[PDB]
Amino acid sequence: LWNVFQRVDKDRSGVISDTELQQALSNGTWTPFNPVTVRSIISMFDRENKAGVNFSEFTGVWKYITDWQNVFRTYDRDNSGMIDKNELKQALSGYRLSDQFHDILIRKFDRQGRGQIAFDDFIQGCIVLQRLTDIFRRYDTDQDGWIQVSYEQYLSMVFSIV
Amino acid sequence: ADQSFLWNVFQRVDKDRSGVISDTELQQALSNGTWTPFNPVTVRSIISMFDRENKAGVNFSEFTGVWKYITDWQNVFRTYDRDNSGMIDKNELKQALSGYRLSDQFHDILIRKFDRQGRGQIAFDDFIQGCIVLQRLTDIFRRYDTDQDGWIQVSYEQYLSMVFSIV
Ligand SMILES: [Ca+2]
Ligand SMILES: [Ca+2]
Ligand SMILES: [Ca+2]
Ligand SMILES: [Ca+2]
Ligand SMILES: [Ca+2]
Ligand SMILES: [Ca+2]
Repeated sequence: LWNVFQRVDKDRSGVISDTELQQALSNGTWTPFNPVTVRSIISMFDRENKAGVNFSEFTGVWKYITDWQNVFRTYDRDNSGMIDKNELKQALSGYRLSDQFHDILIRKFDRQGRGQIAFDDFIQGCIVLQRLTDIFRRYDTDQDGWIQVSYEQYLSMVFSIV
Repeated sequence: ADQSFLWNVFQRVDKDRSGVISDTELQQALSNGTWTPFNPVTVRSIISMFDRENKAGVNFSEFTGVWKYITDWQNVFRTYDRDNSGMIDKNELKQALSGYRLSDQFHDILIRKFDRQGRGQIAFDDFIQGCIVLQRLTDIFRRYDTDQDGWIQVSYEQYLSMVFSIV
């Protein structure tokens, strides 16, 4: 791990920045790992609001990304290195989502634009879905799948998301 | 033709002379009456509204849209800042946002949400920000509130679609 951390710390400054974390990562493509995802992950582990991670926080970041990669690999059952619609259907089977909705999700998080989902966009869409579903559940106390909300509640709800 | 004096404004802002005003260039050119830099999120949104090339920036031809847009906001802002103190308070905010028919206390929620100076008033950049977000969120709400009683009822998947429209 130590050895891995120094390698990522390009300028040897003892703190891994966004840029540095991004260049250590591959989305399986010719494009950069999504800088929005790099930053969500860093702010999860950085406790001194400094847009960076030191070694002990980096052990947390690295475990987390490697665990996501394990998930990605588990469901990419043709080893194509992209999650296609039916693989996503497997991956999200615990959400009880319709076929039509998986297309919407792909449209939304697929940055490559070919109707498949790369590792970075996989992480992004999974975390967004998860955050949103939890916020939804705060309203759906009777777990019937429907909510009824006033204009003011709705706004506050969006203010709580983003 | 066309416009000589806007060109000067453009070059001052375009410090690197790349021919494109970036996010940071625009932010450094803009003032909020404060020592904290102009809301970077507000800057990015304005750039996104006028950029037709997806280059994270605006060229001269788009910048005349930017100049007009920011200037129009200055006028709306100076209009509701009735005492010309350079911040908008609850009382002023209530006047600005009449047409929304928002409850009294919701105004405090808006102030907390968007005032980054933490004094209970809203500077010019944070004012644009909340108004942009309010109008955008409201149009999305109106789409779902076909009858306009102020209520929506959505499924989980509809809820997710609606949030995807916004985020
Ligand atoms: Ca470093
Ligand atoms: Ca696959
Ligand atoms: Ca319910
Ligand atoms: Ca420039
Ligand atoms: Ca005032
Ligand atoms: Ca309604």
